[PDB]
Amino acid sequence: QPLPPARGYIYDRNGVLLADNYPVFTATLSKADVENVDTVIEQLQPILELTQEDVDRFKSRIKTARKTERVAIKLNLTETNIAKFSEVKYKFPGVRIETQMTRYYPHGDLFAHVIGYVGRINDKELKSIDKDLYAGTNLIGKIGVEKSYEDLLHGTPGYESDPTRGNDLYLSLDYGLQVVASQQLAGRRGAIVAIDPRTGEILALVSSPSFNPNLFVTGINHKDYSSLRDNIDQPLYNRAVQGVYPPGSTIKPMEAMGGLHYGIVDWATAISDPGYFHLPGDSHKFRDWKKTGHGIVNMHKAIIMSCDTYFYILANQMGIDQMNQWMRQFGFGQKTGVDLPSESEGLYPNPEWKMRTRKSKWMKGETISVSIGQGAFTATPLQLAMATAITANHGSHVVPHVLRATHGAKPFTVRNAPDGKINFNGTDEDWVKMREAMIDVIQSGTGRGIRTPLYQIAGKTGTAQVLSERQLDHGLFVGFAPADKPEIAIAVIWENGRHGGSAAQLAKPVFDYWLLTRKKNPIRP
Ligand SMILES: [Zn+2]
Repeated sequence: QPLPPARGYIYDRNGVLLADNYPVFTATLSKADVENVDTVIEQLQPILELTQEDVDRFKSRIKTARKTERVAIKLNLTETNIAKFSEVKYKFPGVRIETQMTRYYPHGDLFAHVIGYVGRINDKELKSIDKDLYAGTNLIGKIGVEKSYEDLLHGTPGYESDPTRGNDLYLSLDYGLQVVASQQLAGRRGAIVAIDPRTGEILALVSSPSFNPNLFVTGINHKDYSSLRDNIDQPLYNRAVQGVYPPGSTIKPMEAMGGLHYGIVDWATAISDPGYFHLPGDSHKFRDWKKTGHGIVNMHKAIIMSCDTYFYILANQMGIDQMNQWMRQFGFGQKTGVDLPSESEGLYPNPEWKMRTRKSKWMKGETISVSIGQGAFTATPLQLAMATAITANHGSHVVPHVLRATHGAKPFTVRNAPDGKINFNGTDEDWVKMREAMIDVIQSGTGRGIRTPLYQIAGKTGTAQVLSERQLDHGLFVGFAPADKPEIAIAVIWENGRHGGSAAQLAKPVFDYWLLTRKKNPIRP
């Protein structure tokens, strides 16, 4: 007799419950209790309102299952199913109505894109799974924390002639911060990631719009799923983790540090800005966002005024191979290594990539596009937050992660700290100077209008090129606070938000919640 284990709960950093189990009524039948099992299901079909899906799944498991095995026929029965079965109960001996545990998401939409959903164990999963371990377990993780920590959450089964519960997860995410971040993207497409730069802990992760993951737990009706999948605003899509955007001017502060590293520029190195750059012999004029230019432009001026010319000149000297090596140290161009499924690589374009994908050689014009966060350069909001955290913490590499603690019997190693330091040929002062530049983006630069009187925000705005709404430019903001001892770095992508200054507006409340509110009046359920 197998006794399947209780799935472990998922909490927040403060112990706010985000996923539990509640009991429901489930129609089981045992192979020991039923001869001629194939006929019995055809009878129970109209009694329990079984669909062709619910049916096939039962026969799938009962073949690959033991005797004392309790194979579920329908899960979380409706009051009607209970009644209709109850009427003819003793015409099916051995077919029991049993108290089994379903999965619930108390704040479904809020953490859908982090926690995800469990669902019924399909046929593909059955052929990859230890049948003895998942004996009498009906639900398995499909996406989010529920998939990425399936084993840790599952538990170990027992018997009678004692089962081990799944481990509890405490996420690094904060209920209150997740609420405030979600509020800002209410009725808007985009994404907000907050990271603790000291650790790589994700404090908030919002893709907008969201969805109810409770719809998926005990099957989703093809009506409800097709509304979500065919919806134009794409709510099932994780813009924070899978979504990739041109980072635009957000990547300039890090590329400037690359300038200092390779010894190409220093803080004083200035350029004549005519509002364009030309490559030797090339006719194509690569235009500054402001076609009059910014005059005599040093590093500080290039950051506060987002000068494209400074970075066209810097990148041309640096070259794509040295831009790859350097920018990849901030997380760009490969998976950040987050403990969630389906993370996108992004793309930092390189010559080897060009020779595989376009079977063409690399042209020095393509370097210039990449220098201002355009060309084929695409980044996840995850990547942009990581890069910001690394800028904030003076080059300590952090791995974005949602798992803070796990309590239970299963042993587990939890990352809590940075995994390395970038060898940087400048000094610690070069990171402090770049912080002051980024404070001045907020004070007297491109991100004016999101200033606070209680703490300093370092930041950098950007825009990205894509139904008179959906074709508008995306607004991007990266930043961190309190600037001198960073606690939180944020990346905002407001899809069709037009200006990075707009995206910055969405970050101030997230920063404010974390640094002012949460100590006195924390948002609780
Ligand atoms: Zn300029």
